[PDB]
Amino acid sequence: PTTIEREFEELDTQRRWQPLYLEIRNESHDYPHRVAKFPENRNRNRYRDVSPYDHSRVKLQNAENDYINASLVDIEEAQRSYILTQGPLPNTCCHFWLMVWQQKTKAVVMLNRIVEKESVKCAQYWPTDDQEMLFKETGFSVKLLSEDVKSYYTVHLLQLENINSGETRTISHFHYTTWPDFGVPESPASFLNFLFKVRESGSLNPDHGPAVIHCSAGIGRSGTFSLVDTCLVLMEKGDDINIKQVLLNMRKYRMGLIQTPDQLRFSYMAIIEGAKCQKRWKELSKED
Ligand SMILES: O=C(O)COc1c(C(=O)O)sc(-c2cccc(NC3CCN(S(=O)(=O)Cc4ccccc4)CC3)c2)c1Br
Repeated sequence: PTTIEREFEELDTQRRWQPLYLEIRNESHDYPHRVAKFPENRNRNRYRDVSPYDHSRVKLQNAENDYINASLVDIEEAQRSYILTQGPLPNTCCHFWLMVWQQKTKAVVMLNRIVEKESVKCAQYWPTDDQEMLFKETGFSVKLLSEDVKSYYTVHLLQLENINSGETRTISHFHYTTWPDFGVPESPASFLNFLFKVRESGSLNPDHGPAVIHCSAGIGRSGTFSLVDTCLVLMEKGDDINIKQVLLNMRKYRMGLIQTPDQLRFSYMAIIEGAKCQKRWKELSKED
């Protein structure tokens, strides 16, 4: 048994999952988020209590208002960087794609549905048919090139076009459609099969900008996705990681990563199961 599997069992048999989560909540460093609280930025925030820190927020270069609810999560020991953002609002979809272009982002990971429990969690920021989606405020257009519908997720091939310079770029849109809000995936196998499909696409490689991970608020399910992938990269280096400390370090870049104790427990399960690294996952996932 590994040092992660022994801690997992002790946390399970002793029922210490919620106190561990409360420890992470209390040990979380608070940082200034003044730009997010400006009066001009009220219509750019989906939730009042979810704001990006000033020191790590992503800036929209050369725009009149450079604010977007997006945080750059840097893990130097892992050579990995993610942009965790909220589900775009109808008026910030143009800022979302300007950010994707400026940061040279290759992949967009979506872990939420457009509609969840009688509420819209994210605007339809990519086209569903062959019609062009225009974003004139930032001068961008998005076309749906191809889509691959699996059982519990869909991969869209999107063409992001700079309508001013004519330059186009292909974007891989991974849409996890069966991850409930404030909940966990069906199994560690279905999540790891999705995470490794993102890895196998080369869109997390250093030849690209940071991938954009987003759900509804960009801290709950997005934090669970980011913590597992970061830990799986750190353990490949040969480090005996402390999952609690890796999460608290990530929480210095964006507040409230991982929202429920069950999401934290699932992170331990996915890290333990993913540590053994796959074809088994694809079959257990039942994506076909
Ligand atoms: O993806 C999911 O699973 C769920 O996604 C979701 C939502 C959805 O999908 O509908 S809503 C939502 C939400 C909206 C407002 C406030 C809070 N909760 C607050 C609680 C307090 N925290 S915090 O980070 O603990 C505040 C803090 C900052 C720094 C230091 C200490 C505390 C912010 C979020 C959560 C989250 Br999350």
